Parts: sequence; structure tokens; C-alpha cells
Amino acid sequence: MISLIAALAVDRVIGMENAMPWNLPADLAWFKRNTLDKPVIMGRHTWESIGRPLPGRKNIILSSQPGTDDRVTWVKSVDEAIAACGDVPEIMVIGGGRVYEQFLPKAQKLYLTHIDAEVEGDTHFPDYEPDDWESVFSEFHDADAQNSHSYCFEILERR
Amino acid sequence: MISLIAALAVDRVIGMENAMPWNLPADLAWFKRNTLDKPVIMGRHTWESIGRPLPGRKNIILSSQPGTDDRVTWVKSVDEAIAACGDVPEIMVIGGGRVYEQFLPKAQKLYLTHIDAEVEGDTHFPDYEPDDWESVFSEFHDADAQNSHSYCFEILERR
Ligand SMILES: Nc1nc(=O)c2cc(CNc3ccc(C(=O)N[C@@H](CCC(=O)O)C(=O)O)cc3)cnc2[nH]1
Ligand SMILES: Nc1nc(=O)c2cc(CNc3ccc(C(=O)N[C@@H](CCC(=O)O)C(=O)O)cc3)cnc2[nH]1
Ligand SMILES: [Ca+2]
Ligand SMILES: [Cl-]
Ligand SMILES: [Cl-]
Repeated sequence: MISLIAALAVDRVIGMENAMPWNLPADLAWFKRNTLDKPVIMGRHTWESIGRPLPGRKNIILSSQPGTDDRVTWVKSVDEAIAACGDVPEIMVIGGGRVYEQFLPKAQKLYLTHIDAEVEGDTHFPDYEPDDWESVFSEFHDADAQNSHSYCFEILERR
Repeated sequence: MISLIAALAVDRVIGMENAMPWNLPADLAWFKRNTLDKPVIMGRHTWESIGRPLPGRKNIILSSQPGTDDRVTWVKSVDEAIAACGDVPEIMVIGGGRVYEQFLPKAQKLYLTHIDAEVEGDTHFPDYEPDDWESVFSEFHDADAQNSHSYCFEILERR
């Protein structure tokens, strides 16, 4: 099945012009844990932001332009993206906005990290209706010596 | 000679206990390049923020408390911290606030990162009178896809 994974600040802000103003090693640790050994689909801007391929996962880039790196798979359509995943039990889509909006309709699960940060954003997570999703796990944490803001992990499944 | 190295937000606010709300890999690289192969003196809150010995550096912890860990050197006073460094050309003091207050008077140099971020905070880097310090190097950088905010590296020499 297809799942979406994202970190949302207040108002569902997911990206800004520059790097997000927070330092959340535990959030990254949760992202890794939930994506390891799975194929991940991302857009080009997100790829460019990451820098290198995500270790231990099959990296698939969805983009209309030509591929720039031989260490990943470049695809041109959603259909192409899915097919390239092969036969695995769960596909993870990691953004950005556009990619999230194109994949939401086929998604059965959301892994979200709500961060308590108020920022002006450039892109946002698509609007989802809470009456359509069931919260099956939630866990709140305050900022600490290593995390700059408080955050809450949440997993939702489509009703 | 003794040097202080710090990251300052607007109005000289520095970290107290929770991690600071920014993400500046360029600044951590600067921190690393300037402290590598040298001894570093820090307080107990900085030690928890770091979470493990800085590699390639002699880690000295100044604190009233007990040395939980064996990989670093635990001291109870400034004089003890200094002696622990032995005979080297430059000692790096890495914070926090009280630790900066204590070594400032003996400091000959300051490596500061001025970050364009408004953070609400209790602690401040000690007041330095720039007429007692000569700014000798200043280099500004804009925020980018990797750096959450604008920052400026600056080195000051005690006159
Ligand atoms: N929960 C969540 N948090 C995020 O920061 C996030 C980021 C993206 C897209 N950008 C990124 C940028 C860096 C890394 C990253 O470096 N991941 C490393 C983390 C280091 C670790 O897990 O020890 C990785 O191996 O996954 C991942 C995704 C998508 N969904 C998200 N979802
Ligand atoms: N300029 C400056 N920047 C800072 O971020 C800063 C932080 C402290 C104390 N806090 C910290 C927290 C983490 C690391 C740390 O993990 N440093 C690694 C670099 C890892 C990396 O560049 O990804 C190191 O090896 O120095 C250092 C100090 C003291 N002076 C500062 N001074
Ligand atoms: Ca529930
Ligand atoms: Cl993208
Ligand atoms: Cl401290």
C-alpha cells in the first residue's frame, strides 16, 4: 500500500524558502525507522535538498526533467513511480507538496510529526479531512537538550 | 591562549538548556574546523546537548557535579580545567553561559557566529566591550537550502 510521511509545523507548513528553523534529531530518527527497507518516492526539489541517496532504501525520483544521478531511479509519472517499487507491501512517499498532493488519494496511511513551530511557509501538506482518518498512535514530546521544539508523532489510517 | 567560541542569536542570546531553534550545518562545520585537535572546556548542560565526546578533541567538563562518564575529564574549577589542558597553543572554551563568564576575563580571542534569529531567552553571551576587542575577520552568509538563517562568522582579538 502507499503511505505518506511528513513533518508539519502549525498550519500544515512543510517547507520554506530556506532550511526549516528547527533541530529535531528524534524526528529524523523516527523518519528513518519508518522508511528503512522500503522504497521512498520523492520529488526533485526534495532530492536536491537531501543531497545523497537515503541509505538503505530504494530511492525513486518523480520528475518531468532528466535524471542527474545514476544512483537513483528517475520516473516520469505516478504510475511509473509505483511500478518501479515492485512488489513490496508498503510504499513511502516523502514529499514535497506536489508529490504529496498527487499521492494522497491512493494513500491508506499517514505518518505525521506535528511540530510546535509557527512559521511562514512556502508549501503546505495537502488538506486532509479528519473525519476520513483514524488516529491509531500518538506520542507527545517536549523540546529537550537535543530537540529544539516540542513535537508529536502520529499515525493515521484511512477509514 | 584561551579562546571562546559561541553561536549568538539576536541580542546575544545563547542556549541555556534546550537545543536552539535553527539548523546551520555551515556553522557546525566552522565549529569543528576551529576546535579540532584542541582541548575543549564545557559545562554540564553543553555536555548533555552534545551527547558524547567530541571526537579528535580533549573533552574537559567543568562542573560541581560527578563524572558520570570515563571518556572525558571532569574538573571542579577553572584552574583545574586549565591545567588539564596541558601545554598547548590554544584552548577552546565552548560554553554554556556561566562557563563563558568565567573564562572571558582570561580570553584572548573570540570566534563568534552571529545568527539572524530572534529567540526568546534568559542567558546571554557575556558583555564584551568591542573597544577592548578588535574585530579581525568578518564574513557574512545568507540563509540557504541547508542553513535556516543568515549568519556571520567573526573573530575578535583582545587588545
Ligand atoms: N517525520 C518527517 N520528518 C522530516 O524531516 C521529513 C523530511 C522529509 C524530506 N527531507 C529529508 C531531509 C533529510 C533526511 C535525512 O537525512 N534522513 C536521514 C536521517 C538521519 C537518520 O535517520 O539517522 C535518513 O537516513 O533517513 C531525510 C528526509 C520528508 N518527510 C519528513 N518526515
Ligand atoms: N559556532 C558555534 N556553533 C555551535 O553550534 C556551538 C555549539 C556549542 C555547544 N553545542 C554543541 C552541540 C553539538 C556539537 C557537534 O555535534 N559537533 C560536531 C560536528 C558534527 C557535524 O559538523 O555534523 C563536531 O564534531 O564538532 C558541537 C557543540 C558551542 N559553541 C558553538 N559555537
Ligand atoms: Ca485512536
Ligand atoms: Cl519535491
Ligand atoms: Cl553549560
